[PDB]
Amino acid sequence: APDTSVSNKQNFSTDVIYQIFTDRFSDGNPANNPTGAAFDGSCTNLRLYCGGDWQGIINKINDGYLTGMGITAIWISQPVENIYSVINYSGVNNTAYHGYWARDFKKTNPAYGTMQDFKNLIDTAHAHNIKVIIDFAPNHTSPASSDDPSFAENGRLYDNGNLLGGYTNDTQNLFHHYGGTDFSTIENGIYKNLYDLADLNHNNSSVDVYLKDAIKMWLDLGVDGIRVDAVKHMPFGWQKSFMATINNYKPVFTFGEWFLGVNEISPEYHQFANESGMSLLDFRFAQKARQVFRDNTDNMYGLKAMLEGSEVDYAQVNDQVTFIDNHDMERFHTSNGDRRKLEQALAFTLTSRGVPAIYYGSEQYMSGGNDPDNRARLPSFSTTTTAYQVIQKLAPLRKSNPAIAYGSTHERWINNDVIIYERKFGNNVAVVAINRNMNTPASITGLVTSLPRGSYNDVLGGILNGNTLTVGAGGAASNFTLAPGGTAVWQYTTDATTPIIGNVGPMMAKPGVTITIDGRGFGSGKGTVYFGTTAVTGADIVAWEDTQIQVKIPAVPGGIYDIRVANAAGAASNIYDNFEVLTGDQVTVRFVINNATTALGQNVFLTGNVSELGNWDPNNAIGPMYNQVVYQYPTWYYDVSVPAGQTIEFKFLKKQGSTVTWEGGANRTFTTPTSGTATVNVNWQP
Ligand SMILES: [Ca+2]
Ligand SMILES: [Ca+2]
Repeated sequence: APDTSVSNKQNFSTDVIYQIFTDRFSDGNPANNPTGAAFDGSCTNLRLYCGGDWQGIINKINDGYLTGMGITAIWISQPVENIYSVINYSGVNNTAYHGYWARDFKKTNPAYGTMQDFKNLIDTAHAHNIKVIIDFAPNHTSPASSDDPSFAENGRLYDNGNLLGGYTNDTQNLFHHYGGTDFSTIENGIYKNLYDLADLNHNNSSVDVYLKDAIKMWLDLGVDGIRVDAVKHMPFGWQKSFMATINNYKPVFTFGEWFLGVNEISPEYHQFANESGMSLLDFRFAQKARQVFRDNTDNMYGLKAMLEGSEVDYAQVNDQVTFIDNHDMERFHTSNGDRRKLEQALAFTLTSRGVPAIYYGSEQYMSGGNDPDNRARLPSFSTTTTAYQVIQKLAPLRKSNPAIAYGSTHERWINNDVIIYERKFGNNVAVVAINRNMNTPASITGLVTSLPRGSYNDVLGGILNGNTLTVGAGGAASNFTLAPGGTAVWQYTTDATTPIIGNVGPMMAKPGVTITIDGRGFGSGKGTVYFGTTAVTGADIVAWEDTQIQVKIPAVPGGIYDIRVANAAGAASNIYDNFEVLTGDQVTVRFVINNATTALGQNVFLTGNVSELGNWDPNNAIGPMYNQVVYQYPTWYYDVSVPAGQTIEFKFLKKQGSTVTWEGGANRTFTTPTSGTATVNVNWQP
């Protein structure tokens, strides 16, 4: 199938995502509405149910509202059954309108609909070439007080109707009982409760297997992507086994939310997007975009440096989901704000690298501060606002122009308030000019592009004051003035003759799993896929066409591989690095080591004889290990995804910068479980 087909569940760079809060978009069935103190039909109390549902989203796919905007994927609230309590927090009644307070991950939330309504939503969406991404929030169930079992539903977890346990009297240890996080350390934020949410214990084999079976069920119902909630608050080693369960079963695009603030650059966040097996909501793009286009706390050089930096720091930048606002920040449009600011920032996101997401109601200029004010019911379904038209004109280009879906980004002209950049993929080009200054024209002189000669019409049709670009020989354009608030997009598309890889998905899996490689120039006759120097040809290539190849990972040792494609004529592509072949299926094992005293700046690490453990190299060792909450220093602990069903060898080591101190003695051995979890508890061997 082509890279742009709705069936391509692995990669989303050719798509535009519309993020819907199901309750707040359209009540297409009022008989499923909550009643009593849980419902506010006027949606004036933004913490109660207003009544919006899956039949409401079906109705807006059918009548052309969402397809007339060119949206090709929708991201909806978590579909699973939630607690039914109305919780009063210091006066206000609050409900699970948002889907985050789960009680059964194997059944639907009846306010949104029945399982038949969920299947009709998947079928209607796909029949209209729309992909469906759902929230999944495995870090917790719901508000709970072990001291007061009558509060809310006491964090109870059920499995397809059957009660597994509650937060009070948790003799099975399904949940963590360490108090609540103060956010001071990454460790602290993982093992203590978020606010009052009953924190799931993924080291318990029952919780582990349950969540892994729950996600597979939703995969069986045809969802196309997963947005994972609170990834900074779950063990990284457990999320790696969770991604390995998705990818080795039915790989679909998965991305998580790790909030970053303005000017926060964090190593940990990038490490997560590069090594977890999932991508991130690109808060580094969003905060810088709001600084330049909304708040004017930085200018175009900031924007340039963020685009140039992020292409390097994210190993797979075409997989990060970009946005200018969402459910966790104030709406981009303000009361006293110019609409042009929103319209430009949206045209910027739609032509930028990554996977653009548009928060519902952006096309209707909704304002509102933080939660719950940014989740009002959307006021109108007008298809004639300037913003609806911008999206309508630009969102198609992700499907037709591979330079917008996969291309590199190149700054071509810049000053404090204008950036003109080029997106380039083989021979396909898109050039975008933006003047953020609303009252001063910009004189453009000396702009060189990669567009061939011709008079390129603005794809926006002049609605944000864009102009035609005349390009002469050598990509040089005639000089022009960019209007106050001017935004124009110019484009040229043709064939590549060369193989060029734009995206690969999944990026982590065991031998035998079919991966999807997307790009242009592969040709129609089946060529060769290289993993390292290993060549895969013939029957192991499941599908070959010019924009997409599906191929089985070969039986190679586990580790990090470079992918390359050769067309049938022997021409080879660019290298798509950092693919992780796993040793096999994964299980999370908790490693606990006692009596490992260290010095300031010295920390404990784990390594061993499989790739998942860094194959005995100190620079790739797992850690630094934790030592505050579940166990305390000098006992250190860590949850590590390791291959299932086999004997591994390993040793612990101390690292103070440059210096590595290995444990003495023989190597440790452990035979891993086939499913579930296990705990290794050993003592530092001098
Ligand atoms: Ca309803
Ligand atoms: Ca947690």
